[PDB]
Amino acid sequence: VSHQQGQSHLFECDYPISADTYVINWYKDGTSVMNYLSGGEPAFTEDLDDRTDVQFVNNRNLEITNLRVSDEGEYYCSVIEIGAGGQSGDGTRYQLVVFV
Amino acid sequence: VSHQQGQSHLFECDYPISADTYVINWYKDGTSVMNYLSGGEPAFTEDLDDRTDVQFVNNRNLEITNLRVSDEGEYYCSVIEIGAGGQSGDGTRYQLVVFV
Repeated sequence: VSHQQGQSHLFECDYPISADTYVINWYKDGTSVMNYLSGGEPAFTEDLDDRTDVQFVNNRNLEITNLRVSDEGEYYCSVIEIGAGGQSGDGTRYQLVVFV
Repeated sequence: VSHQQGQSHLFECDYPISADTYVINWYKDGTSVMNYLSGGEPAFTEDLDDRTDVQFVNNRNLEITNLRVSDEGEYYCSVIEIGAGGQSGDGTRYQLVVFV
């Protein structure tokens, strides 16, 4: 995915969630930039901390409304299901390129 | 770790957990064999499903009391912290050989 700074991007988590209770994290270059427990609220961390232009969309997807060059990197979601037969996995990885 | 079948082994999750709300998973060869949400109960899955000799110890460690040859593989814990500044990471990877 390639964009100019100031554009927006929505990153899609394409991992199936069937459990009633589950956790979602968004990762940037292998570091968690957001965590969420089902029924709770998103907590943005590391590079996405203090960012007013980031949103957790439909309790799943990651929106960066005001892309910076520093937002460049690899992004993916990780899901952990809680309970019997609970599964765990990663969504598709996306390489974000941002130009001036 | 190299053990004869019938021996026991305790796998240690050495990830520091300071957060109040968190999730612990144990992985075997990259596949989750147990999940746990703080305040909840462990759920054993995949190869550890329906094992009466497996236990979640002191709310973090993995005990297999009656090792089978099929139990061999690589094990590690993953922790996800929930909330502001929440981190996530893996414990040390352990390699288990079980022989007849």
